[PDB]
Amino acid sequence: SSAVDSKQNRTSDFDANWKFMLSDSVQAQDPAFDDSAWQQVDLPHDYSITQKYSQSNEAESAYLPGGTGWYRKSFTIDRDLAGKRIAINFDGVYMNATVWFNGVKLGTHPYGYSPFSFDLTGNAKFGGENTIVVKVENRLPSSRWYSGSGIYRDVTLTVTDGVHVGNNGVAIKTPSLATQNGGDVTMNLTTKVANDTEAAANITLKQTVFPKGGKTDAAIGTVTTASKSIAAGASADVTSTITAASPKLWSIKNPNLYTVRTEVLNGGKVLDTYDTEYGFRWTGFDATSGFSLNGEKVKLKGVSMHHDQGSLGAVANRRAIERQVEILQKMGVNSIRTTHNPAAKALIDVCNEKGVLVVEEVFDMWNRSKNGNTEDYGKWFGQAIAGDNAVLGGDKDETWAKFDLTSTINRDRNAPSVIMWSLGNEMMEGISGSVSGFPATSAKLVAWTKAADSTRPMTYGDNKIKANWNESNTMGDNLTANGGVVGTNYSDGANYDKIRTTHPSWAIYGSETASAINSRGIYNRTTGGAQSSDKQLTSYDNSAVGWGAVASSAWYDVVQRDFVAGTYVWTGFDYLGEPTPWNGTGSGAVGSWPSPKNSYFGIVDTAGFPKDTYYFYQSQWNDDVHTLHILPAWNENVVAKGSGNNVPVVVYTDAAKVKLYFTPKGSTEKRLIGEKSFTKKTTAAGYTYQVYEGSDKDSTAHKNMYLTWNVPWAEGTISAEAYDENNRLIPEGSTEGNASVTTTGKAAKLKADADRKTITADGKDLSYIEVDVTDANGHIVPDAANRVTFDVKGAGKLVGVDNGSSPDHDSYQADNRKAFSGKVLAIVQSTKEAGEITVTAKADGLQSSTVKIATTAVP
Ligand SMILES: [Ca+2]
Ligand SMILES: [Ca+2]
Repeated sequence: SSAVDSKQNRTSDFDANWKFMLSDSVQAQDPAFDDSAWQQVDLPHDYSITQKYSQSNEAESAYLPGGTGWYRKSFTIDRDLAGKRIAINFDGVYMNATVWFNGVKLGTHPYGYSPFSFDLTGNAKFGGENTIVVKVENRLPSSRWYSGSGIYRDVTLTVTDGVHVGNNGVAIKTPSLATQNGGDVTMNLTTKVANDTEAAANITLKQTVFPKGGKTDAAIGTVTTASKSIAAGASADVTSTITAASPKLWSIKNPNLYTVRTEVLNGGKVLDTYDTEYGFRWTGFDATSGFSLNGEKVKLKGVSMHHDQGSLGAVANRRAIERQVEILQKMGVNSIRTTHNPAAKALIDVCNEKGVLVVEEVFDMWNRSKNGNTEDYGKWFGQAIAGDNAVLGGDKDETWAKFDLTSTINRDRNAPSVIMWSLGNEMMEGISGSVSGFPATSAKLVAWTKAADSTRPMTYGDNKIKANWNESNTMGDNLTANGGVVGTNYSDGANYDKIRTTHPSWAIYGSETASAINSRGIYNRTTGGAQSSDKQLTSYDNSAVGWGAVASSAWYDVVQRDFVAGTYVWTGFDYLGEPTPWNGTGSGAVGSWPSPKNSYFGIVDTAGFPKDTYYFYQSQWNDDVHTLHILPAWNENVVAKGSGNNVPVVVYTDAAKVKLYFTPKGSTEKRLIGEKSFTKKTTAAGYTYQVYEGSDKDSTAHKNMYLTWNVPWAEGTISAEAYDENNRLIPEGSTEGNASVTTTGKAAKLKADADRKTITADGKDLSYIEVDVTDANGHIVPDAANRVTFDVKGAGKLVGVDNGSSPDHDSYQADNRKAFSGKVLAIVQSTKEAGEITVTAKADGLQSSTVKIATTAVP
């Protein structure tokens, strides 16, 4: 049905018009197979997210099954592509993929998170029908979190001349950028050029550096290489040097991007044009003062993020990924750790574009499986690639670990947002057997990485450093000896200091921190940290796992110490699976079924709705915004009254002074409860933070990074006024967060809002419709759980509904879902023809709400 011709881009979108079927028995690799009855889907696609929860599955992977899925796509290849090279590129398939083309088996790929490709040229039927087939075998159990199943990332097709730049074939280095910044910058490039024709070729390269999206006349540097002869069927590595004239640096505030264009010439005619995205920047990790970007000290205010996208499952939709980054940026995040596996390229694209530093992790476990997951990557880590396996992307001369590592580095080596390669996470946690071989495995991975990309330091997240394991010491030394950075998981202040004293050569950071566990909007108790009867957790920041720490504690220990370059809070968003403290590593329901099925670690829930601690972090991290946030909500049936009718009231703010007022119900006269002022601390490197040092300060130091009042319960409004350092009042309404909580009536109406009122009509783009359950005056009912039904009309489709509630087993693909803590989310996707999307949210006894979304055709 689809068509491939000579007028398409060198690399083109191949997502459309696939056939899919779930089956553990069918054998559909033959072109003549009858798939006319199969379901038609556009990639990316997750076939785990549509199946039912089952008690016989595992809690850590969200009780959802995997299974064997088949993808088939029939397409014509035009006559005029004969003599051209064709390859198919997968950015990710989870997992155990097998690829046939026209009935011929090309190879396999085990790992579910690394990119790979296959050459199709040798089996292509030029001027005829062709059939690509992908078998996906996600056998449970393979994951400590929800993985999803299928082709959950973009697929592309690459068509080139016989002489062409190789796949991911250009490497860029600027080794003297730190001292050349502002003048001429030396660029050293290495380009892989393949000659896949029957004749020798004498090729030259013309390479040009110019602003992304601009014209070549705005170039700041160019080189043409001397002619190099490349025999038929051979390849050459062509080195070149470009002097770039005062390039604009890439930074968090100004992520300036450039296109580095390579043209392959033979006989004066351009045979192939290959572009790579680039940014000029350098980093540094100092053992005493931490991280710097472009010579400026910067604190790594980071979060860990799993790959899935909430109700969409594992599908790496670009808008969903971008919305995650946007919400994190508003919190003050400047860095993401891709725990614990390579990101989708789309995430790398967004971070390049938006100015977010990426610590890209490649592996969770190494050669030993975790948590009884007999099908995880540890089964493949140390195995070799079969001689008849034509899979492409990385080095094939050793093990899958080396393949998937180098394949990820090859894809992202030029991305300015990527600052570190993380080689593993808690590699010796949750396993069986001796750990004595792990230093040598670590040193092996370090050697591969240094040879694959010398420009970035490598790292990992080790939680055994705080246990002072001999192996962790040996591995941290080898990291340091190779220019790497040591990441410690779940250290506290005392252990940070112990590392600094015991291993003074190490540059360290908190690779995984906090792991606080909270639900959104739960206030009838201030305690947590363990299973409850209502399958939810308090929203107060008094709840964390036994090996973790509350948010204020894990940040207080980091912000004080300049030698702790930063933190990667677990996690920025909730993710499916690992529903700790209702977690389960084997099969069976945890607690009363239906059991919690997604995480509680997230600062933001799966639907993108922030929890209260979001604004604590925002008060600590976001220097472009003022925060003023109050918890709890002020309804009697949701507050936690200690005897005396006192409710603990917490204020998250970056202001210098806060005055707390109470206005009795229907009074319009506010009465002052009291004021508190923060003390400004300044570290040796120049970082600043605020702590409360009043006479009534909390006995626990880190809890003084915010403000607490005891307020007797009474119907009305709790409001707050913020003042800056000069005592000028911070204007009301200009702060982020709830500066006032009011006793609400019962639910009366719905309030729907599309985050983007116009989206692209490409069948991919999304609009997120946040719906609130409010009373007659528009106040969100804090505990409302009304079932909301979504009617979607026009040039769009409902693709997900969500509320973030872990024990809610209602289908993500239904048109209805209960609200949780007053909110529910609908996700609509455009079609491929412009028009209008009409979405109506309704519920029994409530006033409906309607949003309209325009969709614009692709230019
Ligand atoms: Ca398991
Ligand atoms: Ca601020």
